[PDB]
Amino acid sequence: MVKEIHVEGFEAYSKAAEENNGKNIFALFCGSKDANGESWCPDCVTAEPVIARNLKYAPADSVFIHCSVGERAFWKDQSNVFRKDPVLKLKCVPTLLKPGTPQRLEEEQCADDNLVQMFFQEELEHH
Repeated sequence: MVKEIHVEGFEAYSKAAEENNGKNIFALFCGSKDANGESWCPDCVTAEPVIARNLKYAPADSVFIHCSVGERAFWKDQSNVFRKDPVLKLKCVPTLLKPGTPQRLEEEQCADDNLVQMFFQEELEHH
């Protein structure tokens, strides 16, 4: 099974990634949840169940960090750390990423079972 972590914001994400430095790290970046547990980001609401039922394809000794990037106002700021971070370089939420690899899925791709399986298996090709 995957070690699952849920954090709010870039600093909490950074701490989880550094504390799991040895492991195969997969990350999801999504809009923060309201008090009903729903992302402000419809594409994130859509992707959550597809990701949860594909987590089983992640390899042994894997960590999955679910990072809430903040509220919509914060996200829409093109200067925000997630977008400007030279490793993450987020274009959008949701993004599934294995940080430091081209293993990346964006937007509708995060709700695609075959793509999310390939992601967790590091089988996406970038021709």
